[PDB]
Amino acid sequence: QPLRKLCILHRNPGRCYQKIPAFYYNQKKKQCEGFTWSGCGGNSNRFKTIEECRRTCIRK
Repeated sequence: QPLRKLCILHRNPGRCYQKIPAFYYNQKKKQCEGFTWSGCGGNSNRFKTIEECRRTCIRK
């Protein structure tokens, strides 16, 4: 399901020690900016590669 609301919640790292740096869709720009994930908190919008982010958040 391309362009899902899960990509609209911005980065969701949570309060849990800092551990999985990745990317999130920057709805200021138009692409996946980088962010730092934590460990056990927040929704999702966790995208490893920028393409992979735009495939689901910006459409394939």
